[PDB]
Amino acid sequence: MIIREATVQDYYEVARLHTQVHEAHVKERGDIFRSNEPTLNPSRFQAAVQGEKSTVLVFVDEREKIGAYSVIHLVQTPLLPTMQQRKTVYISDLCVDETRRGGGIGRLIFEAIISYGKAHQVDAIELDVYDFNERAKRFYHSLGMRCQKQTMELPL
Amino acid sequence: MIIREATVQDYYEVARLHTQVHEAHVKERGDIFRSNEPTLNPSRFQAAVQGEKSTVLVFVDEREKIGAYSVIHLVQTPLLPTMQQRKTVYISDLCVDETRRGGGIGRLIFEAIISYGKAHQVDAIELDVYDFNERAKRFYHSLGMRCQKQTMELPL
Repeated sequence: MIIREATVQDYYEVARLHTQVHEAHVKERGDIFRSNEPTLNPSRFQAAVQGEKSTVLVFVDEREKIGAYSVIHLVQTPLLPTMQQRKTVYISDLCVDETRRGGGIGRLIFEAIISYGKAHQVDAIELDVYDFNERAKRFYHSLGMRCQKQTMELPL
Repeated sequence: MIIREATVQDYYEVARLHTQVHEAHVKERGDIFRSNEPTLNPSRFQAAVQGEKSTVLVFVDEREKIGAYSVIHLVQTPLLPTMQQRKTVYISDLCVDETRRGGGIGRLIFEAIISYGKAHQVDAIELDVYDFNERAKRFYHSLGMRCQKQTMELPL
């Protein structure tokens, strides 16, 4: 129905969506991620909502239920001797309810992030995604995103 | 041929190697990287050499030139509600002289990094590499490294 900015009163619905994605990461990379109740710290959520450079978006359906959310950050680095000045929207979180994928919700949310980025005349949108996460990768790829760089690892 | 810790007196030889890698990145991703003379800040080099958690290694051979260097960091994150405790060696820089490729130098340097990681009983060695850099990616893969996660981008 609509995409709006979240408020602090959206914590419980957002936190539930956060747990779906977090537990999937715990399952695949338990060497890095740990289970907890809650998985979303409400103080961290409050800071994201009220932060100067961060924005929390939610997709709300016709029944006033939150179906997806995203957290984004306006990032600016100045001109340096060896690095260009750069302005980006960084997506730290984007979760679509597990039972509501394939309904176009994720694309709608991403289009809102694009609109925001253009309004702020940013150079690019960026995010980070784990290699095991084929669902996320195919999603971002289908929307035109491409790999900039990667973290490589060798367990000892 | 030896691998030893660098000192501040190794600045110029190391800076030259840093420049080779940096200008390759300027050429391929000039949207992010910028040319400068020098590309390696000597105050930053000194801090890396003398840093509590950083180590700079150099490969010296043939009498008596530096053919490669690397900068590594001991990284420790504590147990958190949603993240496991983790200890790693992060490689922030690794440059083998362009003119000295195909001589087993990169592997020798990496083996010394592995030894360090083992002495410090770390969980993994990690690094970041740009997607355009097929040579570095293939080389790191040939050492057994694998993609953990990636940064994706969409220019606007």
